[PDB]
Amino acid sequence: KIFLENLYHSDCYFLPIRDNQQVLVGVELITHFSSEDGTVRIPTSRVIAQLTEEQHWQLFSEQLELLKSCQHFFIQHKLFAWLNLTPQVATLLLERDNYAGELLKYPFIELLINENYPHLNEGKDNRGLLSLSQVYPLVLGNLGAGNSTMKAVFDGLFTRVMLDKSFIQQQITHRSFEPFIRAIQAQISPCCNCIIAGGIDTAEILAQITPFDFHALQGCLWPAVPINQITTLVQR
Repeated sequence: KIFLENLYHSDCYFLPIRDNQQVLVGVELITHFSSEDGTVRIPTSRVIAQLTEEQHWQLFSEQLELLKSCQHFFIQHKLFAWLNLTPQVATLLLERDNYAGELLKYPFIELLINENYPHLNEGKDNRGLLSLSQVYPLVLGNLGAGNSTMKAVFDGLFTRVMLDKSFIQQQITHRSFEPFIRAIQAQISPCCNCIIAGGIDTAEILAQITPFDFHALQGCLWPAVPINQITTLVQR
């Protein structure tokens, strides 16, 4: 019941993911970590770098427990939740005879990775990712970040893919490149139905992105909310 809270305090937020009509369809679970005594906020990358494999599992478990605690809300409003997947947790899910089960029972919870995931360029040849994708919803959170190829996408590993804010904003800022978004979207859609656009941070960006008809959108227009205020995101 303590998980990682004896080492770092997790102050958790939900990033709203809304469809092209702004209806809430899911949330991404994020954490602002503080030191144990609360004196300083610690960058997530620095927290994650330190963790042993068991600590990686504890942090994952703490987040799972948080999401499980919201299960009635997620099911009732038909939403999904993104939970960060690290390779350390991947190994434990795949190689223990009793870790994979709890996650499985909550299918609204989806495993989120980024283009920096180890050996992502192997696509379906990444044994761990292939295996997890066989039973869990897998999401690539930052397609277009320029840190991997799309092999894993065309290999069919993902349930959803989100185009990174840097990619979306680059093509919208340099307006003549907007067709590049359309071409990328068209090519990916058969291999992954659900394409999401990040970086929707201004009214102008939303106006430009709406005609693309992405399944969902994420960005500063819909600020993070503390996890206990998730009810503020849906109809009263």
